[PDB]
Amino acid sequence: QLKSIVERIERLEEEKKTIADDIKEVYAEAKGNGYDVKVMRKVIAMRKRDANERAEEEAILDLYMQAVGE
Amino acid sequence: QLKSIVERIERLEEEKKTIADDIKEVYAEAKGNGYDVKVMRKVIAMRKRDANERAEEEAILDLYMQAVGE
Repeated sequence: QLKSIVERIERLEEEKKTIADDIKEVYAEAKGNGYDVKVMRKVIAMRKRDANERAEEEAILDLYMQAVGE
Repeated sequence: QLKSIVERIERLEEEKKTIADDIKEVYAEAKGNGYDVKVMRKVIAMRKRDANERAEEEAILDLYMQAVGE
């Protein structure tokens, strides 16, 4: 068990690095095809805000649903 | 393309969070089965050092191989 718990942790730690590299690669590939990376980052930030607001709206709709039933 | 590049980035960003949570879960599960987390972390750190030293040794063996051929 210890060996397995430890290996799971190490594999997850490795995947996290891998994923962080890939993000950098995707930016780089994008810059190479002509996209402005600074604009992309702003766009990603704004989507994150919109997604947050939609999640609040969804939570409210959901409550309304639960408050009424079938 | 932009839509796809952006979605790839967002999905990777999400997976990274997911993976960071899982690591925390694995620790927590371990603490719950009786393991000492502080000891585990030291062990993980020492394996990382050993793995680094093995990687250097492997790089040297590899060079020796390339320096001789078949």
